[PDB]
Amino acid sequence: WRYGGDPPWPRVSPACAGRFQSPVDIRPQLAAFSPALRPLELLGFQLPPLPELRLRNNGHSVQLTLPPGLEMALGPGREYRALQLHLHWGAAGRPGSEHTVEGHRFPAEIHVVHLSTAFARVDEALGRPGGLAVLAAFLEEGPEENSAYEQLLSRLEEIAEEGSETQVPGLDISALLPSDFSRYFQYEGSLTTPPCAQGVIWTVFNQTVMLSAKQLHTLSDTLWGPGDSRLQLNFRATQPLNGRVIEASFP
Amino acid sequence: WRYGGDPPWPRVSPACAGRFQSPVDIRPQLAAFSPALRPLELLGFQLPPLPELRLRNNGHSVQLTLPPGLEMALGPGREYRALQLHLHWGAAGRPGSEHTVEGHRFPAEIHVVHLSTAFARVDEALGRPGGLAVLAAFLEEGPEENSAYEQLLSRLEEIAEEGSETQVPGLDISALLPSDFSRYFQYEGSLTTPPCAQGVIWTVFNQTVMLSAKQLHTLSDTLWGPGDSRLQLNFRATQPLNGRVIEASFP
Ligand SMILES: COC(=O)CCCNC(=O)c1cc(S(N)(=O)=O)c(Cl)cc1SC1CCCCC1
Ligand SMILES: COC(=O)CCCNC(=O)c1cc(S(N)(=O)=O)c(Cl)cc1SC1CCCCC1
Ligand SMILES: [Zn+2]
Ligand SMILES: [Zn+2]
Repeated sequence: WRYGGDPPWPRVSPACAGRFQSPVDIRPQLAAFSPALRPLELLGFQLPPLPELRLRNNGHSVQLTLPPGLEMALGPGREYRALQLHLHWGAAGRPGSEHTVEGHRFPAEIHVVHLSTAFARVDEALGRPGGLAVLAAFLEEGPEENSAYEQLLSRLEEIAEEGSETQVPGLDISALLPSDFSRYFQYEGSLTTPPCAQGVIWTVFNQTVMLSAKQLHTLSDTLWGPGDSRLQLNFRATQPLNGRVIEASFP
Repeated sequence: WRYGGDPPWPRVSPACAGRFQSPVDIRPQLAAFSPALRPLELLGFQLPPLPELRLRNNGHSVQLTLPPGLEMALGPGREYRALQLHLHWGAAGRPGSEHTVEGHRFPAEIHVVHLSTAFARVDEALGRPGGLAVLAAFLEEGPEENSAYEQLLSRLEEIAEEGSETQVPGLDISALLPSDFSRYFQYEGSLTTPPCAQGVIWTVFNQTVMLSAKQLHTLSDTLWGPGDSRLQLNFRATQPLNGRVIEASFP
């Protein structure tokens, strides 16, 4: 499978033709205020420098594999373990976030992919209700170098080639996310890549993460993907809600 | 295991001492309204008179085995199949519902136990989030004989003995439930019997169902449990919410 051509994703995975797919366009005025949505809780996300983590150009994204003991709760009794994070981005003067807001596409988007603690392995969780939870934040331009992101972005040159990887010191993984864990949208969707399995709980933060113009340029670019092609515009088109209601932790 | 058969359930089954157990006290004023909770969809519940259904005294309840094809949705793409329904009840003028509302215990409670269509087997669903969903309705005293409930109560004589069972004509299972499928409380908890597994989605109807005093007396007076004891007060004590917010489908 790849972005921007064949095979059709449903030939790869029938679930890529499901009714309830991600990403979606968030229209905050059609969002449902639910005060049952409490602030997210992250434990164990502040890692020591050793052991190191693996950072990989997989030809679809840059992926950081997370070690055991990163605990995330969507609320009381809704418990997850973090597996990995990866990024979606565009190209020189083209935004490449997956999710959109009132049709606006942000420069880039981070995904932190988690597994329900009721499941030992991802493949057991795929297609199961609440089996996987993703935390999603938009990356936008700010005036400062983002030092947390600099630790990954400063290493993309080393992994320019499709299928290459490097080791990086442990860092504060939660510094890659917005500081505001209270304001977010939540809906039920799918993986945005094959096999596009449904039953995924998507949390999208109100607050965006700020990178320098240079940092956003580094992210788009530096990596190469399938063939002699640049790894850019690695986002799936917006998918219809098809009767789903996005909830919001705020009115 | 037994109801008030001290020693306590946590020895038989230490999941019974989990943080997120059922049942709970519903306090409507503290419930979170989410306009995302849509009306329950129950299709295939209008059963023909043939085939017959197994009705059984298991010494903990009377249980009706439900056939394939009873489809239920809690939301878009969130589907279930009904497996069985069973009742919880009191004694000679002592109420026996499992959920309470602001401390009010109701005379009885019907539970309709469903299996998520993302799970082949109940034993894969036990302990997983949303694996099982129960529809729960309160049984109150009203002036009239309940038609739907007569079909089950009229047959308890035949199975008064722990372990006994009979075939009963098909019936409209949906007729056992309240009027308004748009008005319910919802939270996540556990089986209210051993093994007390967590991840059960509980839906409790706002509106009740009315049975005659003769009918309520029949329910609690006709059946025998373990030992030479009456099958009565077959309900678990109220469990703490521990931070879980109960949701409501209505402002
Ligand atoms: C060698 O090339 C690849 O591995 C491509 C896989 C890219 N997909 C993911 O890493 C991924 C993305 C999401 S997303 N964008 O919806 O947040 C999620 Cl939720 C999970 C995974 S990993 C999954 C994909 C294959 C089946 C099990 C592991
Ligand atoms: C057959 O008698 C027994 O010994 C086991 C106790 C019966 N319990 C249930 O039937 C039961 C009750 C609920 S409840 N009160 O929370 O709604 C639920 Cl959700 C499921 C079951 S059946 C389940 C229990 C053990 C594993 C197989 C199926
Ligand atoms: Zn992603
Ligand atoms: Zn029950």
